[PDB]
Amino acid sequence: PRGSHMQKKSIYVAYTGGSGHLQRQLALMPEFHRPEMPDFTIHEYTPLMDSSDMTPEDWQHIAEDIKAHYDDYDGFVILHGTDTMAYTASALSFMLENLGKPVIVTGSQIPLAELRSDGQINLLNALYVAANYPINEVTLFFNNRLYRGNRTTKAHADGFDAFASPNLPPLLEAGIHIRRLNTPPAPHGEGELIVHPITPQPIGVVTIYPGISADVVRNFLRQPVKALILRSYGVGNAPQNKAFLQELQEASDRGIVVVNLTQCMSGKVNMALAHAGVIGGADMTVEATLTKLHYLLSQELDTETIRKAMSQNLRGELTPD
Amino acid sequence: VPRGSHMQKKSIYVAYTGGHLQRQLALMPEFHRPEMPDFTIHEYTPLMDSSDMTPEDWQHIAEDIKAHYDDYDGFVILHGTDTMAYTASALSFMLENLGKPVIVTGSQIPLAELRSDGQINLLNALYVAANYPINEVTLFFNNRLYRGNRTTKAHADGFDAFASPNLPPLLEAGIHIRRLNTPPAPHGEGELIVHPITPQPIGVVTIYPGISADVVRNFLRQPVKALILRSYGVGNAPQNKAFLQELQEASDRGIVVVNLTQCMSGKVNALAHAGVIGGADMTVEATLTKLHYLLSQELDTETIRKAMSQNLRGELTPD
Amino acid sequence: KKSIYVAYTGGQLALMPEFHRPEMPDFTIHEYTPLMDSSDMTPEDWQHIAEDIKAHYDDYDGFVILHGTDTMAYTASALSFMLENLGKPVIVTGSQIPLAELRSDGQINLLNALYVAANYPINEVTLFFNNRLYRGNRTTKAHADGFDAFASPNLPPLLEAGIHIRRLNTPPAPHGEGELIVHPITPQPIGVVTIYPGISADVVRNFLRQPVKALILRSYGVGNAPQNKAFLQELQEASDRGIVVVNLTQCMSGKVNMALAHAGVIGGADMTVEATLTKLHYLLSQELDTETIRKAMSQNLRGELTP
Amino acid sequence: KKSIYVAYTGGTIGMEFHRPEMPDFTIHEYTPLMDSSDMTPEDWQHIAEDIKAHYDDYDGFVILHGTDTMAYTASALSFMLENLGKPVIVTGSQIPLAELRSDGQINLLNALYVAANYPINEVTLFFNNRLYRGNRTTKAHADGFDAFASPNLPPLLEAGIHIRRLNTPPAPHGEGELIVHPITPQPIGVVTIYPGISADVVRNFLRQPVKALILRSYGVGNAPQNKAFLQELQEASDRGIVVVNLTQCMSGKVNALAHAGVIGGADMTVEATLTKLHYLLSQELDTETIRKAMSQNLRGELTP
Ligand SMILES: NC(=O)C[C@H](N)C(=O)O
Ligand SMILES: NC(=O)C[C@H](N)C(=O)O
Ligand SMILES: NC(=O)C[C@H](N)C(=O)O
Ligand SMILES: NC(=O)C[C@H](N)C(=O)O
Ligand SMILES: N[C@@H](CC(=O)O)C(=O)O
Ligand SMILES: N[C@@H](CC(=O)O)C(=O)O
Ligand SMILES: N[C@@H](CC(=O)O)C(=O)O
Ligand SMILES: [Cl-]
Ligand SMILES: [Cl-]
Ligand SMILES: [Cl-]
Ligand SMILES: [Cl-]
Repeated sequence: PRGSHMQKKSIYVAYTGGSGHLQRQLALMPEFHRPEMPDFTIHEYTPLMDSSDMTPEDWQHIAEDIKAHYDDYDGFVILHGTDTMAYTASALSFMLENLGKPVIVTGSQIPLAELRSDGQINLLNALYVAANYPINEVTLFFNNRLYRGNRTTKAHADGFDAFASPNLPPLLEAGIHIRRLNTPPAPHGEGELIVHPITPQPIGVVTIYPGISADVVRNFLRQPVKALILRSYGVGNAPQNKAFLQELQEASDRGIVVVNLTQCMSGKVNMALAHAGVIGGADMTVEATLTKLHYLLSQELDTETIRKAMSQNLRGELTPD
Repeated sequence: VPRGSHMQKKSIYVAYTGGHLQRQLALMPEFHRPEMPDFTIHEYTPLMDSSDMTPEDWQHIAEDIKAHYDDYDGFVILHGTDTMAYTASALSFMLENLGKPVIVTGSQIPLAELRSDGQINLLNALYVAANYPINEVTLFFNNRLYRGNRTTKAHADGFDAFASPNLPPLLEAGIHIRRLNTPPAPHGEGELIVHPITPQPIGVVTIYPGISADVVRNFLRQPVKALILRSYGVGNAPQNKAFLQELQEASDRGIVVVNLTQCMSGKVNALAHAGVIGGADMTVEATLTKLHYLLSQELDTETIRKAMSQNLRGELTPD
Repeated sequence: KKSIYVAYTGGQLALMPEFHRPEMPDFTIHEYTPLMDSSDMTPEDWQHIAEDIKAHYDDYDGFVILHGTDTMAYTASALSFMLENLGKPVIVTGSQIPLAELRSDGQINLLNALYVAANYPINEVTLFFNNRLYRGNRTTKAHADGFDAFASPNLPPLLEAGIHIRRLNTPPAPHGEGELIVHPITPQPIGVVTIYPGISADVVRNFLRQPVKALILRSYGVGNAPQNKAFLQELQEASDRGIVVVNLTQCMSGKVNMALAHAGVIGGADMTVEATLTKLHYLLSQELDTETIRKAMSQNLRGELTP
Repeated sequence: KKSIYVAYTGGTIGMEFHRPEMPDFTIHEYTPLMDSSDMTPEDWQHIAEDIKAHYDDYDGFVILHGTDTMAYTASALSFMLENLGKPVIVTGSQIPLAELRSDGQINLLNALYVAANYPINEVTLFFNNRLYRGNRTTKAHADGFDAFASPNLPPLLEAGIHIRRLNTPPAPHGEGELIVHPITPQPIGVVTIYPGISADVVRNFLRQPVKALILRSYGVGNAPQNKAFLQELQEASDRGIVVVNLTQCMSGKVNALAHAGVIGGADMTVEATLTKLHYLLSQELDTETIRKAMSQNLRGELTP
């Protein structure tokens, strides 16, 4: 949407990490205080966190912070470390039902306090976008592009273009003008914001590679697994090993949700593993699939319902057949 | 990329590992023109879907190249796409004193099917092997020749299936074949030496929020001599004491722990004090195969750790 | 089983068994006489092709135009305007390497064009190259030596080919329903002026002799030229004499957003030179007054510009 | 501590910096300040002579410039400056520094930082985290922050968390005292080849006022073989006019027209070719020497 510019918006900034130094730095930067910029309020988290140290509880914290302040602001910017920004953006998309205001995750590759920082520009753009292009999704702003949150990954560890959306175009691109792209809408509810709990869930993340043993699937099966993510080859292939397919069939028998993804940057799983109870994850990222599992396992649903929900497009994270 | 002489008719050996072909090729005139090298196809028995490959299969192919080395001018390895990058990476370490091209290629669509990329990937690989005899294990796909141990299958559904995220291509094909100025890998001299491999239990942990110290403990049970960590960004992992202790325990037991980025591109830069070795800008495919190579040698733990961070074959960018 | 007409205009198949496979549509090839290097094409050649499609329209399910790459984007662009109410796909394609030469891309672009025309029909003049289908009047030859020879700078492709073929969510062109209309053209003198440091009023003055009905300006950025008083006056003198003067960007991508406007100059939005030139040949060939032509140039007729 | 000279010539940009990691810098605001769309070749001269005056007293040079003709200026400076021993970096912004979301501050900060810490002794163009060879650039994207491209050459340097020099082959590079070549007005035409072009266009440029003609031809340098066209081109060369054939395409290399006197410009941009012509026409060289020099790699502008 191209939102109206008639009244001065108020944006809430959840400074999660990524004391008082940010807020003072922004005070000192005139760009942030111009007439064309929305008003904003910073909530600095205590303690501030390196995003590498994040757990699902942290997603919950942030979602509760949004719900607390929802009626009081026009939009939300989540300032976050880059390392797991994509996991947080993906988690929020599932947790937040009936979301009728923009939530934009952003941050920087270089600290605001350093030289050549991208923080100023990413945060300025996020605020301006949240105020003027109020897309009702959890999104991620980086390097002049706004992405669907649950479509992103950090693709480039050293680049300012750190984030990609390998299976979906950006929602918006910033140049001389801000351009909205033809990207199709996610499913949308109606009424007041509902936060669905995401709790800790033991989920294993198996990379498929030559020489991987059945012992891996057997080892996960011992306890730390209610779900298992397979990063398989290409369009979702794995070794045809009888013991391997046995241990997977066994897993699904014990009520473990086994989800097949591609280890590739882009592409779509096309489903043998299906006969072993494995569910296809279509073109979902690991970040979307991990958080979607956390979401569903923490909800009031049985194993069959979770399995079916995993291949369904819930929030724009997957492209239906 | 050397621009090799055209003056005489080359002979290329084709290892058809998997991924009827010979009859199809007999039936395609382009493969038999005067400008094309002569070629000889060894069809493997059985043919393999590359998804079913194990390190033993890398060994088999390396022995195949060694057996036929003196007899041909170059080698094209026809291979399934799913694990092409692991095979290409494995060969780069296993072959030392490589004085002839070895080019891995295949297709996203079968030669028999409609709209196949097989004809053009194989035609180009043969032509390149004959005329641009780069002495490395390379991977040809979709008009680019890549350093093998720099590749991954990045695009599951695209004809541009392979990328080389941390190194430009060695060569690009258009109206003209253009060799790029990518710096050369380290090179030995004399007859080809195959460094063999034997099975090595290696874990691949992905770092993701909520991952516990009980994960590293789990790998430390029976099936692990090395652990690869797919860490965040420039090599970051949870810094909680339980996690860092499990890692130090692992290294105290002689497990080689190597820190990579889970990101498509970039370079890894705490964990060090816990015995974790940085894998710089290496792919999982390079790192996994490098470990298979190094662990199969009679090398002490300290030597393997050191060698992991060293550029042995062009797979990493030194400081 | 679909049947595709192939116009081989210039820019063997029996010796390749893939083309005759059961999955392929039926196709017929008409070899043109003479066969032409696309560098040699005149606007009348666009007419010959348009009329050839017209003759064959009712009897085939789609159309493939085999064409040299040098001016393929001009032909695609022209056909888009000349064909109105198009109800079947017309796909222009070719090769960077001659079919007779090694490593040729000709066979695979043709097979793809045939397959796509049959199985994923899009009722527009399109250009297929290197696994992508582009809107014809958004194209240019951007890469003289590459197999990815063509780009569509201001519009995503309409379709992409991998293991599967995927239609993209690219916004449709304004599309008329009804009987196919084929608009003939007649020769029109049009000049193309590139804006560059040290350009003189003389250039614009020269075109104002006797050989010009329209002038295309390839100006800087979003449509700027030096503010030289003599230059501006020559441009005003151009429009006074009924010459249609259209401002484009010389840049590969972007949108003109304009003075020149005071001098009678019309903004061409994000139109390529190829779309602008052919659109001018189209409009000038009709029974339209100068003011109606000037208005229509800035309107989106066939998906060639973004309003 | 390094000291960088900044020539503020004008442009969009003008319509952390003093922190301890930054080099010292001095800004000279030109009078008048110019929209780069208004630039004439004599303005290249004023800039080259400004760099000449300040050369000895600074470690690097940053040229602040409008984007519309930045690539023409960068290209010109590369020919006019010979034996360059310090970095000259041209940059600017798509959004005025006064406007919101401006790229001005970050392009300038980067250009200053790069000139000081990663010096490359070439006329370069810095934009959107990349440093390009000046005479290989074009403004490719009118509306984008990634405004500039270098279609036939990779960038020389890229900035991320770290700044890295890339393995781009160096330009031919003279050692010795800096030589600054003045230029003088030269009438040059630029002809685009397109279907339905007439011999009259070439005939008109042969009216009185042209010393050179640049052809933007198809593909690898083709044009229609119209007898009248080919004859007018030949007449132009007979009159001593330098006719150079370029590709109208964004990338690639030019490879009867030759029989008509036309010189192949290889993979040179229009910007490089035009300015190279201004340079060579301004020196005291035979038409034949000029014709030969046009196809030679003088400053890294073409691939031999
Ligand atoms: N973010 C992603 O999931 C990228 C890729 N599919 C991976 O397995 O890591
Ligand atoms: N091939 C690769 O290693 C890509 C990426 N670094 C990953 O962890 O999967
Ligand atoms: N095809 C094009 O028109 C590209 C660009 N606008 C040019 O002036 O050449
Ligand atoms: N800068 C350039 O020269 C791009 C392209 N060769 C053109 O003719 O416009
Ligand atoms: N490791 C840091 C990187 C950063 O954002 O500065 C984080 O993601 O929290
Ligand atoms: N799964 C197949 C894919 C292919 O190459 O066709 C393989 O890797 O062998
Ligand atoms: N010069 C040729 C190039 C080709 O298409 O093969 C043409 O455009 O007609
Ligand atoms: Cl990176
Ligand atoms: Cl893909
Ligand atoms: Cl090219
Ligand atoms: Cl643009």
